[PDB]
Amino acid sequence: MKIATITGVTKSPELQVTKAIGALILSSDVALSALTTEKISIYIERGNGSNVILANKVLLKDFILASTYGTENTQSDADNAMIALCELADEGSIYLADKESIKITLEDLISDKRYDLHGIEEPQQTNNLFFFEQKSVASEEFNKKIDVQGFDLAIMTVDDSVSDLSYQYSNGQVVKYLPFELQTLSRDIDPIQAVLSDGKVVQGLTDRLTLPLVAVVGIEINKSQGSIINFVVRCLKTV
Amino acid sequence: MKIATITGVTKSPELQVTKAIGALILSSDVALSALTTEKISIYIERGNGSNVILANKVLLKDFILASTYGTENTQSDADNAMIALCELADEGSIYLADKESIKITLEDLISDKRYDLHGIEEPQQTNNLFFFEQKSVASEEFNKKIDVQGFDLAIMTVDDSVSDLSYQYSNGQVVKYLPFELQTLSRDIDPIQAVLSDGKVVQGLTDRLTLPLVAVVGIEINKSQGSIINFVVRCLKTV
Amino acid sequence: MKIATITGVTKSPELQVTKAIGALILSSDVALSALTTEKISIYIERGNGSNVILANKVLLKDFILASTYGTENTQSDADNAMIALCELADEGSIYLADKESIKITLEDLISDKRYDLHGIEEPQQTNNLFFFEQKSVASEEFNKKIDVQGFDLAIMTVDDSVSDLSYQYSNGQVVKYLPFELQTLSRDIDPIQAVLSDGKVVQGLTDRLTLPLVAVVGIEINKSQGSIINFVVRCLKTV
Repeated sequence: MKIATITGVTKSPELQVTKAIGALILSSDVALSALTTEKISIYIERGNGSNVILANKVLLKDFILASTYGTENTQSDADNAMIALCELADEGSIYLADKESIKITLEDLISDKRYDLHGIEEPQQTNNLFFFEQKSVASEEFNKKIDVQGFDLAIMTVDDSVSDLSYQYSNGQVVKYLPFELQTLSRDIDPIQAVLSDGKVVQGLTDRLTLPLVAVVGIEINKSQGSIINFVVRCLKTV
Repeated sequence: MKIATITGVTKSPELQVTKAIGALILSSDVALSALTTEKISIYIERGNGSNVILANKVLLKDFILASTYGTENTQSDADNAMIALCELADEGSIYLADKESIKITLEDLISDKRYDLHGIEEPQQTNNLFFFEQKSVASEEFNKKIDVQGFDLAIMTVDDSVSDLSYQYSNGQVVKYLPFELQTLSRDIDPIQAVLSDGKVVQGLTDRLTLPLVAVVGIEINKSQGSIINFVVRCLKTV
Repeated sequence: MKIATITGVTKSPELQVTKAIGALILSSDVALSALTTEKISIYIERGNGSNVILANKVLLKDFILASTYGTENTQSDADNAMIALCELADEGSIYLADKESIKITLEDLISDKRYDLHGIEEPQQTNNLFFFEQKSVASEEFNKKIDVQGFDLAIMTVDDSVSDLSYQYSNGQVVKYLPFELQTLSRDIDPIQAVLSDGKVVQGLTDRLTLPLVAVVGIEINKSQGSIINFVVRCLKTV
């Protein structure tokens, strides 16, 4: 189904979906590397109760890269220069109750650009949903320790001020990596990140790095002053 | 082994193979998108009995796209601009009886083009074979219902007159899709469809769409007048 | 960790590693197809005992292609035109004893080129290691029979003088292939071999061919005079 087509206005209206969907399709005429500040927010609202927030002002690039990791990748077309498919459930669709509805909003758009939303529904229903969280490391701190237990993927902002990044595994061993080593390990699993319209392919962005977290309980980052490091994590859980 | 090399003549002679092969290799100097009307027909002939028809005047593009879906894709070379490998069995080769032989013919070729056939045989033998069937929707009908039970793949002609396409699953649920949604779902599984000689890659043809049918028993197509829609289906069965 | 950066000198010093690593990272500013005669040698030395040789003057191209076969492939970057990851163990790292150390050396380099080595370590430890062996067919012999039992991959030098290559399977069946058929079968499993910096991709080298050996005990090569054929084989075994 078709949800909305946004152009001209810098902010999108709160779009309400009553049909149980399972995935979202983002289409735009700008390249993946051209996204600067577009943000998305998706949440399921109940009736006489409290809302459930899956994404709260998450960057469009991070949202796209957190759902197209693996065999699949963001594609292109003659009309749309960027098409991405993002999963919201594990293997089915969201099971809506008597008074639930999905609500999607977009923030910080561009006046002379177009963005189209599509919904994908499948017969299977499931309760496992994806939750997105954000973590920040300031430009003044030297060493920062963060907890990533229970997560399976992460996206980190790439900068030249980052020196070392050390994992903490479930068995207690600690392994330290360089940014180049982390990038090589990331590209070892997913060689192609996106395909352009003319035919060229890109293996990754120049400012975002995807880290697959398997049996990782903590990450310690050592860097210097100058930039703020952003981490976006995704988890799967039952509501 | 080498079967035949055809050039100059618009029709190929009936080529007979007595060795138990397991796959076919098509090589040509034209691009995959440049194929217009080439047709192929493959059938196994018995002795004192009736023949078995696996492909009966199937389009070359459909035959190529129905066998190179997934991890593999059609490749290129310095000499040949299109190389494709098509499987005829499940995991082995055709078990020929006392008087069986394979026969392959080509129709509607081009005078100034070259087409080379190769055969691939493997030690394992199997009885499961692939059968190709064709279905048509006329340019006058608005809504058409077809049955695709027992099939695992389909190829549909792409046109701008198609409005909606609805699946019927084994559990009874009916889901309707748009052509754009179907194309996105198709490209989600197989990102790259072919690789050109210069280095560029193409994610799909401009007039053919591949649909993986899993637990699908019927397809209902709603469109307008103007074009004829062609469906090519492939099934696996024991003879 | 960082091992060494070599430039200006035609030979690299014997580099000693005391930390238990699990993989090697090769980075260079030359393209993969531009490698001509660079050779590598890696061996683990004990204390009061005999050394263990895993690679003894193996060509850089063969070493790279014998470890990047499958989903992964050699990548590129803005600074480095060739980045490759080569595994030395099965799923862990080498378990060093009380007096063991890894030693890596490079031979036949280029004066105006740069080569950087990196080490990758993971918490898991294992005893299964990879061993590389070389076989040669002279330019005078017509038919040569070689044994490849126990191996899972091979890399053969590509030349126009090779006529036929016949496998011998575990069940006794013998299947003969042409170089074109072998290349098509090789590209069927791994479509993309490397990705260039500008965006183009290459599906394989013009002088090296990768053969996946599954349940193969012998290979018989029939050719003519004119060139020397080189085979590089890799095996997994416990020390």
